[PDB]
Amino acid sequence: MISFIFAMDANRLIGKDNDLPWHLPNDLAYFKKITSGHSIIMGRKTFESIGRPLPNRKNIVVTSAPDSEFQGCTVVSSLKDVLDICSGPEECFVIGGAQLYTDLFPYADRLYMTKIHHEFEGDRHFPEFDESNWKLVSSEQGTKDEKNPYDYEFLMYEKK
Ligand SMILES: NC(=O)c1ccc[n+]([C@@H]2O[C@H](COP(=O)([O-])OP(=O)(O)OC[C@H]3O[C@@H](n4cnc5c(N)ncnc54)[C@H](OP(=O)(O)O)[C@@H]3O)[C@@H](O)[C@H]2O)c1
Ligand SMILES: Nc1nc(=O)c2nc(CNc3ccc(C(=O)N[C@@H](CCC(=O)O)C(=O)O)cc3)cnc2[nH]1
Repeated sequence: MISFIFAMDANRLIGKDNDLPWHLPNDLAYFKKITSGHSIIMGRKTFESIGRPLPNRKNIVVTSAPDSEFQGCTVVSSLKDVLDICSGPEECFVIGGAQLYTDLFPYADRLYMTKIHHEFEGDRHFPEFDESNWKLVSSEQGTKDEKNPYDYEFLMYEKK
């Protein structure tokens, strides 16, 4: 099973200069809660943006690099390998970046979208998709506080 998790702004922005466009600590805490217990699948630039493997998850990096360059991870060279690893009932989380979200979109079963109601500047976007193909299963407004000073919400869609 393939689930996506991502945070995007009102213009579908996810990144700028190989980095996040904002700081939203409660959303990162949510990401940790959701992805705990699961293999996480990421592109090489997303791994480097994170900087070190995330704890308590199998970190799978899609890259042409040798395995030796990402020893704290499991390297695969093709998304075919991702589908083989992820086939069946056990849930993989695809954690970006734009290239994986776009190319793996037809194979996603679930979308865990943090929607930030703001427009930032940047250079990487989540792919357009027709929301009419999806059911909104859950929605929760994110805490707006001093550390998390946006209007944001945690949405989960499941494919029809
Ligand atoms: N807001 C969010 O939720 C969120 C989530 C994740 C990432 N981001 C942001 O997104 C940006 C990164 O996204 P991106 O699209 O530039 O990079 P990316 O998808 O993370 O990484 C691209 C690299 O991954 C490898 N790759 C990707 N698809 C491949 C495929 N099918 N087969 C083989 N290799 C493949 C290649 O590595 P090699 O060149 O090594 O072969 C490619 O150069 C950063 O700004 C990051 O902060 C945001
Ligand atoms: N909802 C969501 N928000 C994001 O910002 C996001 N970012 C990525 C890629 N970038 C990152 C950057 C940092 C961490 C990170 O440090 N996560 C820790 C957070 C621990 C905490 O803050 O409590 C982790 O253990 O998951 C994860 C992904 C992928 N999916 C996302 N999904």
